[PDB]
Amino acid sequence: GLRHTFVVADATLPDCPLVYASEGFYAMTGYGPDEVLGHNCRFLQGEGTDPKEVQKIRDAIKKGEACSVRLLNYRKDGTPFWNLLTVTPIKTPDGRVSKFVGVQVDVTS
Ligand SMILES: *[C@@]12=NC3=[C]C([C])=C([C])[C]=C3N([C][C]([O])[C]([O])[C]([O])[C]OP([O])([O])=O)C1=NC(=O)[N]C2=O
Repeated sequence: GLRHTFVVADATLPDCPLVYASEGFYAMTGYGPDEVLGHNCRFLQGEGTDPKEVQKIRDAIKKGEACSVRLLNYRKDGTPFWNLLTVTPIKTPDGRVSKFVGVQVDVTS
């Protein structure tokens, strides 16, 4: 299939830090687990990232609904790539959101 990555965000903490990321996420972004785990994914953003699309993610996270946006992210070396982000809320049996899982595809073509 297509080349994608995978991360898990812990919604029980107020800012949804990352608790697990697939090896492709580390290889794609240039960042390692010692600089990714425990942080919000927004470190990938930079100057050309649209504050409108970023707002669609923030609202969906606060509302506990899924979202799919096209962002401009930056590797550790500062080079830009285009990220097709899709975040999905994972809820407990009582309806509360516990984790946020996101698939990231580099659609720079
Ligand atoms: C990021 N991937 C990513 C993966 C998951 C599972 C979640 C929940 C979020 C992301 N983001 C967005 C980021 O964490 C944050 O939610 C946004 O910056 C919007 O919130 P604020 O209020 O801080 O602006 C991802 N953002 C990226 O740029 N790249 C991803 O791969």
